[PDB]
Amino acid sequence: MKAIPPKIWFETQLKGSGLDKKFQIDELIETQSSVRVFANKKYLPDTETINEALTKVTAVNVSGDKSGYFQNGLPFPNEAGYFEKIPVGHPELLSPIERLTGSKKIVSSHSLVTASGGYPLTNPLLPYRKPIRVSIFSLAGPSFENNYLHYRLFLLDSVQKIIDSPLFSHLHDGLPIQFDEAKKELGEYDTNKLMARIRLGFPYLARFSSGGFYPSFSKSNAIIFLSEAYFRYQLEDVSLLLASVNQTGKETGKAALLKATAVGMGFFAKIDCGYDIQHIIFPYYLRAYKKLLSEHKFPWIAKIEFPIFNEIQQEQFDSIFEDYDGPTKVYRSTRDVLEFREEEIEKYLPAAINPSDAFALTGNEWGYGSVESMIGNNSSIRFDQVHHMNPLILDPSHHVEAQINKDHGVELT
Amino acid sequence: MKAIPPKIWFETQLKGSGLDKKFQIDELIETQSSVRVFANKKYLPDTETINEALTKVTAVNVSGDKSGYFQNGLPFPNEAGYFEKIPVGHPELLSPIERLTGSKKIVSSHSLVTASGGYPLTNPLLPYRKPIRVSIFSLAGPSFENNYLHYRLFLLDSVQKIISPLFSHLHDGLPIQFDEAKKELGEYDTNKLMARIRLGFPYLARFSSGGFYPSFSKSNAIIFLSEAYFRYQLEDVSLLLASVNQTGKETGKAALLKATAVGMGFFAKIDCGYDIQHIIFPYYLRAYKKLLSEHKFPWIAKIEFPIFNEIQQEQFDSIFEDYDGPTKVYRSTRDVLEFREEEIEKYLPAAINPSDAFALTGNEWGYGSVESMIGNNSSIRFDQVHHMNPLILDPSHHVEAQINKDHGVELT
Amino acid sequence: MKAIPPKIWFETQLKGSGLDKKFQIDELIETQSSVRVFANKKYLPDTETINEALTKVTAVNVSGDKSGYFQNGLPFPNEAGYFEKIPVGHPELLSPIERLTGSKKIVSSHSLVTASGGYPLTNPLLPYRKPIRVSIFSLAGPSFENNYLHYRLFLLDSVQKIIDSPLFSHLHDGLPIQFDEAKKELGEYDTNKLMARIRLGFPYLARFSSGGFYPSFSKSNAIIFLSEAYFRYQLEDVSLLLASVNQTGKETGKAALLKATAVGMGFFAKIDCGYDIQHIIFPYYLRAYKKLLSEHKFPWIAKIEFPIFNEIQQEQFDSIFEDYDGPTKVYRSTRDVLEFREEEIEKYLPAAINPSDAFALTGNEWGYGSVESMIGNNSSIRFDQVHHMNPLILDPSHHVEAQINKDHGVELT
Amino acid sequence: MKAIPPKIWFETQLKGSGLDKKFQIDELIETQSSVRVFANKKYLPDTETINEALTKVTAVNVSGDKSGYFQNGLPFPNEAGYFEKIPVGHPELLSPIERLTGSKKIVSSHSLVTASGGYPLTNPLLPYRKPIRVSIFSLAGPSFENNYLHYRLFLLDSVQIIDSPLFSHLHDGLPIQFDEAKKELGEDTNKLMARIRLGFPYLARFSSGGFYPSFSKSNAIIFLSEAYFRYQLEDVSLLLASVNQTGKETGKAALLKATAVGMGFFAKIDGYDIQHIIFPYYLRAYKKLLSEHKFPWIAKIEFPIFNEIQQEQFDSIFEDYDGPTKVYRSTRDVLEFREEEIEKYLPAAINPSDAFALTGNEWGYGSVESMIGNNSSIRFDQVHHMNPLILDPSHHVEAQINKDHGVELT
Ligand SMILES: Nc1ncnc2c1ncn2[C@@H]1O[C@H](COP(=O)(O)OP(=O)(O)OC[C@H]2O[C@H](O)[C@H](O)[C@@H]2O)[C@@H](O)[C@H]1O
Ligand SMILES: Nc1ncnc2c1ncn2[C@@H]1O[C@H](COP(=O)(O)OP(=O)(O)OC[C@H]2O[C@H](O)[C@H](O)[C@@H]2O)[C@@H](O)[C@H]1O
Ligand SMILES: Nc1ncnc2c1ncn2[C@@H]1O[C@H](COP(=O)(O)OP(=O)(O)OC[C@H]2O[C@H](O)[C@H](O)[C@@H]2O)[C@@H](O)[C@H]1O
Ligand SMILES: Nc1ncnc2c1ncn2[C@@H]1O[C@H](COP(=O)(O)OP(=O)(O)OC[C@H]2O[C@H](O)[C@H](O)[C@@H]2O)[C@@H](O)[C@H]1O
Repeated sequence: MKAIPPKIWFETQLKGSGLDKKFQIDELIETQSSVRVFANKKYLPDTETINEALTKVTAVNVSGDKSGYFQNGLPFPNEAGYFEKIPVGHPELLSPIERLTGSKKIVSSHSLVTASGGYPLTNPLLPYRKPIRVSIFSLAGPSFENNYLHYRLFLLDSVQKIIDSPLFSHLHDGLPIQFDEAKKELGEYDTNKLMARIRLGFPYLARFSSGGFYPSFSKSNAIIFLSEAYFRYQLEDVSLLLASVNQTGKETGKAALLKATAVGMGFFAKIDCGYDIQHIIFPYYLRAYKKLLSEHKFPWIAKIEFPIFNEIQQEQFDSIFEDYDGPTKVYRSTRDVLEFREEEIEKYLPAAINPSDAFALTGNEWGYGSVESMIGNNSSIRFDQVHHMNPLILDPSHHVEAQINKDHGVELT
Repeated sequence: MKAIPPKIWFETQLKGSGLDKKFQIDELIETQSSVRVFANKKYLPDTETINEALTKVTAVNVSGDKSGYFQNGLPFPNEAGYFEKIPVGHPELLSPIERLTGSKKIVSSHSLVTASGGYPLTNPLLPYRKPIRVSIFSLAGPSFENNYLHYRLFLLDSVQKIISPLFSHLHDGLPIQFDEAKKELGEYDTNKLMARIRLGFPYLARFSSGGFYPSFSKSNAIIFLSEAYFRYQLEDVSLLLASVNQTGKETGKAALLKATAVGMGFFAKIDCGYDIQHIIFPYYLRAYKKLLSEHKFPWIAKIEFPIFNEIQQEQFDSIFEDYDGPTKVYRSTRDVLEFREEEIEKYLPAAINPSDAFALTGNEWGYGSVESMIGNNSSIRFDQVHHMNPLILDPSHHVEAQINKDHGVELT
Repeated sequence: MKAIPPKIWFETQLKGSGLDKKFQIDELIETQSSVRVFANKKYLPDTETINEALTKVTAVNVSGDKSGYFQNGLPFPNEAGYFEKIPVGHPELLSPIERLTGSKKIVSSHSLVTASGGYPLTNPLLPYRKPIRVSIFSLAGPSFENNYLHYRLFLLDSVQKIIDSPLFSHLHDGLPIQFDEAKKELGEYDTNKLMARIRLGFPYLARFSSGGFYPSFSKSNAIIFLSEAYFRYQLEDVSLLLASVNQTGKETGKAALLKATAVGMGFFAKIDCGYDIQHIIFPYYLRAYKKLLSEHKFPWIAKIEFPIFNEIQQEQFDSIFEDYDGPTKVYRSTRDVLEFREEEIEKYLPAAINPSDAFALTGNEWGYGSVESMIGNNSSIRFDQVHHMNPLILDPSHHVEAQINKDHGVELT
Repeated sequence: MKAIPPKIWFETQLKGSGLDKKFQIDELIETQSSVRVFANKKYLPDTETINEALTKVTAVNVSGDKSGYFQNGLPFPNEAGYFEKIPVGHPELLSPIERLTGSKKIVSSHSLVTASGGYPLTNPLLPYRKPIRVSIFSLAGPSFENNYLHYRLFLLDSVQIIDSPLFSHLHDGLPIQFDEAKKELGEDTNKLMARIRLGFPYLARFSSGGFYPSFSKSNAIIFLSEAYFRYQLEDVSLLLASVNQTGKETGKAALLKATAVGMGFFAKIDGYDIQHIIFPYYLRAYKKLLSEHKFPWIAKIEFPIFNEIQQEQFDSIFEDYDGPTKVYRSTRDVLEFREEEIEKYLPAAINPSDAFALTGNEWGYGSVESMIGNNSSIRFDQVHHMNPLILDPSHHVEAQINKDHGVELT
C-alpha cells in the first residue's frame, strides 16, 4: 500500500529470507569488491548508461512483466501495456529498447556459495559442508515471454510484418525482415539457411492478425523465426561471456571451469509464456560456443560444462559438438549449476552463468522458482551484484568496457 | 543396458520432461496431500494388496505389453508371453489375474492443470493463462488389446472355448463354453445375455491358430458375454460415482464430471485392427443410466460425456432420452481437461483419466493417448505415482469401498 | 401410346420373344389341360373372386408398381400412388387388399421346360436336349417393395403405428400390433419371441415421421417386424403349397422332387426396393416347412430341395434343420430351379416353385430379370398359366378349393 | 479344404453376394465393354506383363498379406514370409517388386452404382432410387502396411540403403543410406528427406524389427520425401490423363472424386499412421500437374477429406492455386452424386485399390475399395473371371510419361 525506500525494502527481504545471516562482515567485503560489469561498448557507451541499466529496474519481475514488485515494494499495476509504453528517459525504469540494449552486459562476482540445487522440483537442496566461492556471470538472455522485448528482433508474423529496430540493424544485414516476402522465399519449405517456420513438434505456431497465438496445421499464419539474426545475437552474448570468464581466470591465475547454463532456454523460451520455443533456439546457442571456441584459444578457460537435462537438447549437443576440435574441453552433464567437487575447486576457477533478467534486481524472485532465484538463495549474489548492498557496481573502476570486433574477438577496456 | 533405481529413473524422466515448469512447491504440497485410493474391498482387501496394485507395474506400457519400459529403465524383453507367464507373487510385476482385480481401484487427486488438448493429433494443445485445478480420477477400464487380460472374461471362441474364479459372480446363469453358446443362439446372433460381434454384416472370427479375421460364417465367430460385461461396468461406474460424489462432499461443492469414454479407444481394439467400441459403449452408458436412476449423488451436479464418434453420439442420445434423474447428463465434443472459469467457480471440476492397471499413472511420455496427454498437462505424475508421492501408499489415504447388491457403495 | 386388345398384345410379345416357336401345337394342349388353381377358400371363396385374382392384374410389374405395363400395353401412369388408390371393384385392377387376399392361391401346370438357368448373371442358360416336363407352382410371396402390400401386415413404425387389416386379424391374435407399446415390451432388447427390430447388419432400419426410411444407430424410430404374425402367414402359404404338390404327385402316380425356391427372398425382401430384410424373414420361411413337414404326412413328396446361394442363408438352413426328424427328406443345393437330371425325371415328379407376382400376368417381365421371368422364358408357363392363352385357368373344374384347419392340415375340394 | 477352379470360385462369391440384384444383362454388356487398362509403359511394356499384373493376384488380401484367400478359395499359408519370398516368375503370384511395378496402371470402367456409403461404420449405406453410372478408376497407392512393398522405396531405418533398381529415377540425386542420412539432418527435415514426427516423438525401428515411439534420433526412420513426390507425380498424371481421356470419349467433362488413395490402411506402419506425412505430397502432385497442363475434359476435382489435419493442409496448399480445373474439398462419400451433377458431368471416382487382390478385394464393407465393390458393378467389370475383355489388348492404353509429365496415350 505505502511505498518503502528501496534500500530499506531490499534489506527487509534479506532479513525475511534469512540471507543476512549466511555471510560474515569480512566475507561480504571480499566478494563485494570482486564485482565487475562487462559492458558491450556499442550498446552501453558510458558510465551513465551502464548504471542506468543496473538501477532503473524493478525488484521482482516474472511472466514477461505480468507480475512482480517495484524497488519500493509496490506491486505492478493491473493495466497491461504499462511497461511497453515506458519512454526512453523515464526517471525510474528502462524502456523496452533500453531493456534490449541494456541486456548487452555481464555482471560477475566471486561469490560465496553455501548450497547447490533446490530449483527444479526434482533437484534437492544440497548444502556445502563449508561455503565455496564461484565466479557467477549474470547474463540476461533473449526473452520471448511478451511481444515487445526480443520478439521484435527475431519473429515475423501477421501483426509484426516487419522488423523495426535500427539499433540492432546489423543483426539483419542481408536477411529478410518482412513477413510476406519471407513466406515467398521459403516456398513450400519450412526452413532455409536464414529462417524457419516455428513447429511445436508437428503443428505450426501461428498468430492471428487479431494478435493471439494458436497452433495450426496450416503454413499460412505460421510465424517465422529469423534464425541467422538470432545466431548473430548469440555470438555477441557468448563472445562477451567467454571473454569476461577468460579474463577473470587470467586475473586469478587459474583456468576456468565454466558451467554454461542454458540461458534463455527456460522461462524466456516461452512465447506468450506458453509456447515452448527452446528446441528451436537452443541449437544456435550451442553453435555460438562451437564457432567461438573453434576460432579462439581462451587459454584461461579449460573446460566448459553444459548442464542439459532434456533428451532432445542432449542429442542436439552431441550432434553439434561431434566435430569439435578446439583446445577448450566441452562436454554436457546433468549436474546442478552450483555443484562442484572439491578437486575441481582446487584446480580451476569455478564459474557459472546466472541466467538473469535485465529488468529485475539480480536474484529476481525470492523463492526457488527459477535458476537465478535459486542462485540468489544459495550464494552472496544479492549482496555482491545489487547496488543497494554493493555501491561498487556503480563505480566506473569496476566496469570493463568491451569492444566486439567483426571476427568476434573481444578487446577489454 | 544397465538398471537405474526406479525413483531415480522416474525423476530423470520428470526432469527432462519440462512439464513441471509452472508448478510451485507450495502447490505440489497441496495437490499431493489430496491423493486418494478408492479400492473395491472385494478385490483389493488390504493395504498390502492395494500397495502391490499401485507399485508392481511397469513404468511405460505400449500396445498392450508389446513394448515399453520397466521402472528401472530397462526395455521389455523381446520374447512373447513374458507378461502372460507372470505368476501371482512375482517379486516385481503383477500377474494377469492381478491386473484384472487390480483395476478395481480408483486413484484421484486435485491436480494442477496447465494446458488442455494435445492427444489426438488433431486436438490442439492450448496453455491455460493460469494453471487451474481439476480432481482427476484414474480408472483403468477393461482392456481387449491382448487376449490374456479382460479378453478372458467377456469373449468365447474356438481357441479359448470356455476359459476365472474371482469373477465367477459376473456369470450368474450366463453360459461358459463356446460350443454351448453357439447352440443357444441358433440361427440368430443375439439373446439377452450374449451376442456375436458384428463388424457390420461380417462377424469377428478367430482361427484356432490365433489371429482374427472377418467372417460371414458363424463357426469361428466369437461370442461376447454382454451381461457379464455390463455387471463389470456397473462395478466400475458405481465406484467412480461414489468416489466423485464423496470428493465433492468433502470440498463442499457439487462436481462437473467429465465422463471420459474409458476403454473405448486403445483398449477397445482386438488384434491390432478390430475395433469393438460400437458394441461395448452402450453397456458403459447404461451402467451410468441405471446408477444415476437408482441413486442420488447430491454432490455430482452434472456429468458431461465427451463423445466424438457419430455412432456413440447416436447411442448416447437413444440411451438417455428416458433419463429423468437429478444429476444432469449431456454430451459434448470438448477436451477432457478444458473447463470455463465460470464452471470452475461453481463446481468441483472432475474428469476421468482412462488409465492402465499395469503402468505408472500417466503411462507414455508423449501425447499418444488420453492418459499421457493428461500426464503432460497436469501434475498427475507428481500426485499419483508413489516415487513422487509416498502418501498414495499410506493407508490413511486409502478408502475401502464395499459395493452391495443394489450397487450402493459404502465408503470406509 | 394407343391401347391394344389384351389378348393381341400378349400374342405380340409371344412372337416378339421367340416363345411361339418353342412348343408344338399338340404339346401345348396337353400342358394347358394340366392347369390348376389351388385357392385358399378363407380368402378366395368362389369362382368369381378366383377369376378376378387371375385376370385383374397388370401385364408386367416391377419395383413395387413403379415400372411396368398394363395388359393393354400402355405404360404405368406417372401419378405416384395410383395403384395404392385402386378401390375394391375397379373395372380392371385388384385393390391393395385384394392383392393380399389374392396371393393366397397357387397356380400350377405340368409345363414343358426347354432349358434351365439364365437368370442370375452367374447362372448360364443350359438348354435341354429335349424338352422335359416340370410341375410348376406359381406362388406370390409377401412383398415389401412398397408400403401398401405386406408391409401393412408385419411392420410397426412411426407413421404406421398400428396394423389395421381386419381380414388378416387371425395372424395377429394375441400378438402386439401397436408400435409404441411394442417398443416398451421390447425394452432394452431388440428381439421378442414375437417381434424384432430390423437391423441391416449393424445399424437399425428406421423410418422418419415424414415417411422416409434411413439406417440409424439409434433404436428410437427403428421399425419392428411382427415375426410371429409373419410365421403364421408362411404356415398358410407353405401348407397350401405342400398340399397342392402332394395332390399333384398323387394324381401322377409318382412322388415329387420339389424345388423349394426361396419365394419372397429376392426382389420382394427389399423394403422400399432398397433395404434388404431377406436375412430376417428367411428363417421363418424355413421353420414353416420344418414345422409342417414334421407334423403332417406327405406320401407323394419324395424330397424337398432348397436352392440356397447365400452363405448366411445356408448356415440358417443347416442350423434350423439340424433338429429335423420328419419323414420327408430335406436338403439344400446350389442347383438352378429348373435343372433336373434324367434319372430324377424318371423316378420322380419334377416340381418347382415359381416365386410369382400377385398383380402381374404369369411370367411377368420378358427378359431374364428374375426367377419368374427366367421360368417364363425357359418353359411353357406363359401358354399354360395366362388366361389369354389358356381359358381353362378360368374354368371352375380347374379350380381346387383348399381349406386349412387349425392344425394346418389341408382338405382339397 | 480343397481347391476350386478360380472362375468357379469367383462366380460362387458373386452369386451369394446379392450385389448384382439391380443389374440388367443389357447394362452389364455396356459396363463390361467400357473396361480400359491404362498402363505406364515404363513399368508394363507389353500385353503379357499387363495381363500378369491383372491375374497373378490373390482373391482377397487382408491386413497386408496377413490373411486372405487365393483365387482357388484356399486360405493363406500359416507361414510368415511366404509372400515376401514369392520369386519373379512364380506361376501364379507377383513377386514383391512386380507388385511395385504392377501398381503403375489404372483399371477404369463406366460402372453401375446402386448405392453410396457404407464403409466407415459411421457412414450410412444409402441406396440410389435408380442405379447411376460412374467411371471408377482403380489405382493402388503405395503400401506401407508391411516392410517389403513401398517401405523399401521411401524409408530408411536401422534394419537396412534403398535397393530397388527400376525405381532409381525416383532417387536420381537423392541419398541412399540411413547412417549417412542421419548426419545430413544433424540437429529433422531438409529439402529431400524428413524424420517421421508422431508429434514430439519420432517413429523409431530397432534392429529387432519392431516400431516404437522415441524422442531419440538414433532408430528414428527417415522418409525420402522427394522420391515419394516423384512417384505420386507418375500416379496422378496417369490418373488425370486417363480421366481426361475418358471424358473425351464420352463427350462430357468429368467431375472427378479424388479419393485419398494410400492415406488409410496403406498409411499404417506395423498402428503407426503416417498419413499426416505423405498426404501433402499427394495434394502437391495435383497442384503441380493441374497448373502445368490442360485437362479440357476434367471440369472439377472434388477431394473427399474427413480429417482436420488433411483439411488444413489442403486449404494451405491450394490457397495459391489458380489453374483452370476447379479444385475443392468435401466431406461427401466417393460415390455420392446429385441428379444435376450426373446429368451435367461424367461422374468419376478413384477406387483406392490393391495391386495384389482382385478388384473389389474383401467382400464386407471394411474399406473404400470393398465398399465400392459392393455398391457398384466393378467386380463384373474389372475382374478377368467375369470380363475377359480386360485381358484384350484393344482394351489396353499405353501411357508414356515424358519428363515434363505430359502423357501420350497409346
Ligand atoms: N539446477 C539447474 N542447474 C543447471 N541448469 C538448470 C537447472 N535448473 C534448470 N536448469 C536449466 O537452465 C535453463 C534456464 O533456466 P531459467 O531459470 O528458466 O532461465 P531463463 O533464461 O530461460 O529465464 C530468465 C528469467 O527467469 C528468471 O526469473 C530470471 O530472473 C529471468 O526473469 C533451464 O531451462 C534448464 O534448462
Ligand atoms: N482429448 C480427449 N478428450 C476426451 N476424450 C477423448 C479425447 N481424445 C480421445 N478421446 C475419447 O476417450 C476415449 C478413450 O481414450 P483412450 O486413450 O484410447 O483410453 P483407453 O481406455 O481406450 O486405453 C487406455 C490405455 O491407453 C493409454 O495408453 C492408457 O495408458 C492405457 O494404456 C477415446 O477413444 C475417445 O473416445
Ligand atoms: N436360378 C435360381 N434358381 C433357384 N433360386 C434362385 C435362382 N436365382 C435366384 N434364386 C433364388 O430365388 C430367390 C427369389 O427370387 P426372386 O426372383 O428375387 O423372387 P421374389 O419372390 O423375391 O420377388 C418376386 C417378384 O420378382 C419377379 O418380378 C416376380 O414376378 C415378382 O415381381 C432369389 O432371391 C434367390 O435366392
Ligand atoms: N466413403 C469415403 N469416401 C471417400 N473417402 C473415404 C471414405 N472413407 C474413407 N475415406 C478416405 O480415403 C482413405 C480410405 O482409403 P482406404 O480404404 O483406407 O484405402 P488405402 O489406399 O489406404 O488402402 C487400400 C487397401 O484397403 C483395401 O482393402 C484395398 O483393397 C487395399 O487393400 C481414407 O484414408 C479416407 O481419407
